[PDB]
Amino acid sequence: GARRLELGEALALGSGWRHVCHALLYAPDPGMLFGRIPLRYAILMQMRFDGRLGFPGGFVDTQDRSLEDGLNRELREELGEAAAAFRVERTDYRSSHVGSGPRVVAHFYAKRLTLEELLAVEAGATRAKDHGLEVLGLVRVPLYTLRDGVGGLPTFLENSFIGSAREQLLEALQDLGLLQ
Repeated sequence: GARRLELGEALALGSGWRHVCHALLYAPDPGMLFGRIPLRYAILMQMRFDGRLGFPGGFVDTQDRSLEDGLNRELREELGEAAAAFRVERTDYRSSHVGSGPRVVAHFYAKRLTLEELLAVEAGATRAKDHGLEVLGLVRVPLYTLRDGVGGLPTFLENSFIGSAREQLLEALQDLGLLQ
């Protein structure tokens, strides 16, 4: 799997279906590694309790009035109060997928931050409710490939990922024009 669904199709699914929402948070970063390698963007992922990298978010509950209300609620639980500086909205929606097995549809969003907003999220995240329990720590995604042709992004992508997070990441990187 997973199979890609249109949003209308995902929203038509029955009451037995749970909806999970995750967000790629990113900010333009003018920085240069070793003074010569463009960073391009700061992009956040999270190491989860099961030893896999993914994106912040979680499950929509029965009192969320919208997918975006659920997403923002979960992001704030996971990342803490700096996440309350912004709202991921329907304009940030990118995709929906259903895998085999449990009745879960996974919705994916990407939200542009300022670098100051992103740094605030990283700075506060260790005091979030989920820190050291369900989540183990944020990492930035290295967007460059080092001289040896392996270090940086290719190596990063050899890490362990949750569900469709690797696919979701690569699609977002494509959309940002980082994959040529």
